[PDB]
Amino acid sequence: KETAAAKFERQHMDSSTSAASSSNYCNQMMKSRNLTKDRCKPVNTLVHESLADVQAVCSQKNVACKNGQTNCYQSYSTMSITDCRETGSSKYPNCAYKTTQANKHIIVACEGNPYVPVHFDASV
Repeated sequence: KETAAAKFERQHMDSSTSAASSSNYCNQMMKSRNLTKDRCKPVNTLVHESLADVQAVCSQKNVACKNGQTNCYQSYSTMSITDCRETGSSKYPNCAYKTTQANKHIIVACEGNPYVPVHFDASV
């Protein structure tokens, strides 16, 4: 079984680029990060900053999570991110995603020792 921290890395980390290259970035990334294996993950955000920078958020602004839990943190600075969301023409096994690049604050849920990101809650 994949650890929560490892799952967060696979789903939400892409430090290899400064920002979404093209409109096909999401189709490519959602497939390579295995998020279209048995079904198309409807929504997924990828962060284009170093793993260290994202992990550091767990020691930044403590804020409420959408679900009410209090283990969420909002990055002090904005970060390059890409939101990947299924389009209307998307239908397994032919997943299709819209790529939306943005520079905003990220909010992640943290847990464990080390205290690292285990969920991507939202971006602001």
